[PDB]
Amino acid sequence: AKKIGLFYGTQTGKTESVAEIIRDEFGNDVVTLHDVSQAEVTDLNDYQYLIIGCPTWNIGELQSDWEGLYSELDDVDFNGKLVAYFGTGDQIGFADNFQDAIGILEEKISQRGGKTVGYWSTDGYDFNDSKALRNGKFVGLALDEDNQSDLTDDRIKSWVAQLKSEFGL
Ligand SMILES: Cc1cc2nc3c(=O)[nH]c(=O)nc-3n(C[C@H](O)[C@H](O)[C@H](O)COP(=O)(O)O)c2cc1C
Repeated sequence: AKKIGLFYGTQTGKTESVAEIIRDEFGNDVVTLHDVSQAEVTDLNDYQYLIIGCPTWNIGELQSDWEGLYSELDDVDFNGKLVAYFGTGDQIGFADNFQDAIGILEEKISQRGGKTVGYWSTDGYDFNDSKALRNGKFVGLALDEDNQSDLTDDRIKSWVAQLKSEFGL
Protein backbone atom coordinates (compact mmCIF):
# COMPACT_ATOMS: atom_id res chain seq x y z
CA ALA A 1 0.00 0.00 0.00
CA LYS A 2 2.84 2.36 0.91
CA LYS A 3 6.19 0.91 1.95
CA ILE A 4 9.01 1.73 -0.48
CA GLY A 5 10.03 5.30 -1.19
CA LEU A 6 12.12 5.75 -4.32
CA PHE A 7 13.94 9.09 -4.34
CA TYR A 8 15.67 9.81 -7.62
CA GLY A 9 17.49 12.63 -9.34
CA THR A 10 18.05 12.86 -13.09
CA GLN A 11 19.62 15.19 -15.65
CA THR A 12 18.50 13.72 -18.96
CA GLY A 13 15.79 11.43 -17.62
CA LYS A 14 17.53 8.05 -17.84
CA THR A 15 17.42 7.45 -14.08
CA GLU A 16 13.75 8.49 -13.96
CA SER A 17 12.84 6.01 -16.70
CA VAL A 18 14.57 3.26 -14.74
CA ALA A 19 12.70 4.37 -11.62
CA GLU A 20 9.35 3.94 -13.36
CA ILE A 21 10.32 0.43 -14.46
CA ILE A 22 11.40 -0.43 -10.93
CA ARG A 23 8.03 0.80 -9.65
CA ASP A 24 6.14 -1.40 -12.11
CA GLU A 25 8.26 -4.42 -11.19
CA PHE A 26 7.39 -4.13 -7.49
CA GLY A 27 3.61 -4.27 -7.78
CA ASN A 28 0.51 -2.17 -7.11
CA ASP A 29 1.09 0.75 -4.71
CA VAL A 30 4.29 -0.66 -3.23
CA VAL A 31 6.67 1.95 -4.63
CA THR A 32 6.13 5.70 -4.95
CA LEU A 33 8.45 7.91 -7.00
CA HIS A 34 10.00 11.12 -5.68
CA ASP A 35 12.12 13.57 -7.64
CA VAL A 36 14.64 14.83 -5.10
CA SER A 37 14.50 18.19 -6.87
CA GLN A 38 11.24 18.71 -4.96
CA ALA A 39 12.08 16.84 -1.78
CA GLU A 40 13.21 17.85 1.68
CA VAL A 41 15.50 15.52 3.62
CA THR A 42 12.64 14.89 6.06
CA ASP A 43 10.53 13.24 3.37
CA LEU A 44 12.84 10.23 3.59
CA ASN A 45 11.85 9.72 7.22
CA ASP A 46 8.39 8.59 6.12
CA TYR A 47 9.73 5.30 4.79
CA GLN A 48 11.41 2.29 6.40
CA TYR A 49 12.29 0.99 2.94
CA LEU A 50 14.11 3.29 0.51
CA ILE A 51 15.47 3.08 -3.03
CA ILE A 52 18.01 5.74 -3.97
CA GLY A 53 18.38 6.52 -7.66
CA CYS A 54 21.17 8.77 -8.88
CA PRO A 55 23.28 9.11 -12.03
CA THR A 56 26.89 10.26 -11.91
CA TRP A 57 27.87 13.44 -13.73
CA ASN A 58 30.73 15.86 -14.37
CA ILE A 59 33.25 13.13 -13.57
CA GLY A 60 32.30 11.75 -10.17
CA GLU A 61 29.72 14.37 -9.16
CA LEU A 62 26.31 13.68 -7.68
CA GLN A 63 23.41 14.60 -9.94
CA SER A 64 22.50 18.25 -9.30
CA ASP A 65 19.38 17.86 -7.14
CA TRP A 66 20.83 14.97 -5.16
CA GLU A 67 23.83 17.18 -4.42
CA GLY A 68 21.50 19.63 -2.72
CA LEU A 69 19.66 16.99 -0.69
CA TYR A 70 22.98 15.32 0.10
CA SER A 71 24.12 18.30 2.17
CA GLU A 72 21.10 17.83 4.45
CA LEU A 73 21.74 14.13 5.16
CA ASP A 74 24.19 14.81 7.98
CA ASP A 75 21.29 16.08 10.07
CA VAL A 76 18.87 13.17 9.55
CA ASP A 77 18.80 9.60 10.88
CA PHE A 78 18.52 6.42 8.80
CA ASN A 79 18.90 3.77 11.51
CA GLY A 80 16.46 0.88 11.17
CA LYS A 81 15.92 1.57 7.49
CA LEU A 82 16.87 -0.74 4.63
CA VAL A 83 18.24 1.25 1.72
CA ALA A 84 18.95 0.14 -1.86
CA TYR A 85 20.73 2.15 -4.55
CA PHE A 86 20.67 2.32 -8.33
CA GLY A 87 22.03 4.67 -10.93
CA THR A 88 22.76 5.26 -14.57
CA GLY A 89 26.34 5.84 -15.62
CA ASP A 90 28.79 5.49 -18.49
CA GLN A 91 31.47 2.83 -17.94
CA ILE A 92 33.20 3.62 -21.22
CA GLY A 93 33.44 7.40 -21.25
CA PHE A 94 34.00 7.58 -17.50
CA ALA A 95 35.59 4.25 -16.58
CA ASP A 96 37.43 5.85 -13.65
CA ASN A 97 34.30 7.21 -11.96
CA PHE A 98 31.61 4.74 -12.98
CA GLN A 99 28.63 5.06 -10.62
CA ASP A 100 30.52 7.24 -8.10
CA ALA A 101 27.23 9.00 -7.30
CA ILE A 102 25.48 6.07 -5.60
CA GLY A 103 28.76 5.22 -3.92
CA ILE A 104 28.92 8.69 -2.39
CA LEU A 105 25.26 8.63 -1.37
CA GLU A 106 25.55 5.14 0.10
CA GLU A 107 28.60 5.98 2.20
CA LYS A 108 26.79 8.98 3.71
CA ILE A 109 23.45 7.27 4.28
CA SER A 110 25.02 4.14 5.77
CA GLN A 111 27.13 6.48 7.90
CA ARG A 112 23.83 7.97 9.10
CA GLY A 113 22.49 4.54 10.04
CA GLY A 114 20.90 3.15 6.88
CA LYS A 115 21.55 -0.54 6.22
CA THR A 116 22.43 -1.30 2.62
CA VAL A 117 20.77 -4.10 0.66
CA GLY A 118 20.83 -4.88 -3.05
CA TYR A 119 24.56 -5.43 -3.64
CA TRP A 120 25.24 -6.02 -7.34
CA SER A 121 27.91 -8.06 -9.13
CA THR A 122 30.53 -6.24 -11.18
CA ASP A 123 30.64 -9.12 -13.65
CA GLY A 124 29.75 -8.00 -17.16
CA TYR A 125 30.89 -4.40 -16.67
CA ASP A 126 34.01 -2.83 -18.13
CA PHE A 127 35.34 -0.04 -15.92
CA ASN A 128 38.52 1.02 -14.15
CA ASP A 129 37.37 2.45 -10.82
CA SER A 130 34.25 3.31 -8.82
CA LYS A 131 33.44 4.72 -5.40
CA ALA A 132 30.39 2.45 -5.35
CA LEU A 133 32.34 -0.70 -4.52
CA ARG A 134 32.36 -2.85 -1.40
CA ASN A 135 33.81 -6.32 -1.04
CA GLY A 136 34.09 -6.72 -4.80
CA LYS A 137 30.53 -5.66 -5.58
CA PHE A 138 28.66 -2.49 -6.50
CA VAL A 139 26.66 -1.14 -3.55
CA GLY A 140 23.67 -1.03 -5.87
CA LEU A 141 22.29 -1.72 -9.34
CA ALA A 142 24.56 -0.20 -12.00
CA LEU A 143 22.77 0.73 -15.22
CA ASP A 144 24.41 2.01 -18.39
CA GLU A 145 22.05 3.34 -21.05
CA ASP A 146 24.91 4.77 -23.06
CA ASN A 147 26.69 1.44 -23.59
CA GLN A 148 24.48 -1.34 -22.28
CA SER A 149 20.93 -0.09 -22.84
CA ASP A 150 20.07 -3.63 -23.95
CA LEU A 151 20.83 -5.00 -20.49
CA THR A 152 18.93 -2.52 -18.32
CA ASP A 153 15.49 -4.19 -18.40
CA ASP A 154 16.65 -7.65 -17.33
CA ARG A 155 19.07 -6.15 -14.82
CA ILE A 156 16.14 -4.32 -13.20
CA LYS A 157 14.03 -7.50 -13.13
CA SER A 158 16.81 -9.44 -11.44
CA TRP A 159 17.48 -6.63 -8.95
CA VAL A 160 13.80 -6.18 -8.02
CA ALA A 161 13.41 -9.91 -7.36
CA GLN A 162 16.51 -9.63 -5.19
CA LEU A 163 15.17 -6.63 -3.26
CA LYS A 164 11.74 -8.19 -2.79
CA SER A 165 13.67 -10.90 -0.99
CA GLU A 166 16.10 -8.67 0.92
CA PHE A 167 13.35 -6.23 1.95
CA GLY A 168 11.37 -9.20 3.21
CA LEU A 169 8.33 -8.50 1.05
C1 LIG B 1 29.70 15.73 -19.11
C2 LIG B 1 29.27 14.31 -18.69
C3 LIG B 1 29.95 13.71 -17.54
C4 LIG B 1 29.58 12.35 -17.11
N1 LIG B 1 30.21 11.71 -16.05
C5 LIG B 1 30.05 10.45 -15.49
C6 LIG B 1 30.79 9.91 -14.41
O1 LIG B 1 31.68 10.49 -13.80
N2 LIG B 1 30.42 8.57 -14.06
C7 LIG B 1 29.43 7.77 -14.65
O2 LIG B 1 29.21 6.64 -14.25
N3 LIG B 1 28.76 8.36 -15.69
C8 LIG B 1 29.05 9.65 -16.11
N4 LIG B 1 28.37 10.31 -17.21
C9 LIG B 1 27.27 9.51 -17.90
C10 LIG B 1 25.87 9.66 -17.26
O3 LIG B 1 25.86 9.14 -15.93
C11 LIG B 1 24.84 8.86 -18.09
O4 LIG B 1 24.74 9.34 -19.42
C12 LIG B 1 23.45 8.75 -17.35
O5 LIG B 1 22.60 7.83 -18.02
C13 LIG B 1 22.65 10.03 -17.29
O6 LIG B 1 21.47 9.80 -16.54
P1 LIG B 1 20.34 10.87 -16.26
O7 LIG B 1 19.74 11.14 -17.58
O8 LIG B 1 19.40 10.14 -15.38
O9 LIG B 1 21.03 12.05 -15.70
C14 LIG B 1 28.60 11.61 -17.75
C15 LIG B 1 27.90 12.21 -18.87
C16 LIG B 1 28.22 13.53 -19.37
C17 LIG B 1 27.41 14.01 -20.63
